[PDB]
Amino acid sequence: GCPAEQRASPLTSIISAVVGILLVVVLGVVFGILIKRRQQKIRK
Amino acid sequence: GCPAEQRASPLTSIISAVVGILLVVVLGVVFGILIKRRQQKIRK
Repeated sequence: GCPAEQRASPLTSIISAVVGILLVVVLGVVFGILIKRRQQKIRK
Repeated sequence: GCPAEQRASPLTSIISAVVGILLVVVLGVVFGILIKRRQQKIRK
């Protein structure tokens, strides 16, 4: 219930967004191929 | 034999830069803490 809690430029918002998304994709993909490449674990 | 034949805006360059760096940091950090947290490899 406390919106507009940012004191930085309007760009800082976009930056934080990309980072979060990227990071997720980074591991998601990196692990997706890496893991799917080894396949040395009980597959669900 | 003529790669990098893109004439996209000057911003496209910055985007590609951040991505590369971020990705590296993502795994580097994510693995740094995760691995350093488990420490289940090559025991001294």
